[PDB]
Amino acid sequence: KNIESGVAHIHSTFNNTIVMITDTHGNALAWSSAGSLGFKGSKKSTPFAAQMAAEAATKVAMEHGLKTVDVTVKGPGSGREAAIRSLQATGLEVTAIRDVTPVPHNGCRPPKRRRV
RNA sequence: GGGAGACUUGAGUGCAGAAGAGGAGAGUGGAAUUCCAUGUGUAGCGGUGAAAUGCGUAGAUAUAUGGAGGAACACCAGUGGC
Repeated sequence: KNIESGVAHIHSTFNNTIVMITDTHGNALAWSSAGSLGFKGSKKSTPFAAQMAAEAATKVAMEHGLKTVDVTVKGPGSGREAAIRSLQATGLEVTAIRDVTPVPHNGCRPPKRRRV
């Protein structure tokens, strides 16, 4: 009901950006996404949409009561820095930022190339 | 070319060293994917040139802790080696 420290996950792909604010233990608190802000198609991938999604999610998280957050950037999307700055501006104290883009150690075979 | 010898340079052995993803067998490690279980959580997620099919309120995606199992071995890595 009331929290002080939490985590903000920024999953930004080539299509859409999702921002998920949880407690420091990962229990979800609030989340938003360019798709949930009405953006569609290519617009969802734009840095601006990442900014807006971060903004809305920060509002709800702070409304729940939350000051400091640590950010995890995932995916090769473009809106990462826009989302980070949106969090700061909306008020949350970005304590730390880490890149968690999964990197298979070879592992599973990726899908084929396009247009072949 | 044949026959009887001689020789050590080719060829091989001995002796002393060097490198290596060479092969075969038995084990074994971590990342990641998927699935399964359980929390949180809510309306999207995913995808394209643009869309739709599809998955999702029977609670999805995300997210956290685990579990299962399979395949391939990131960085090293290099007209590098064998």
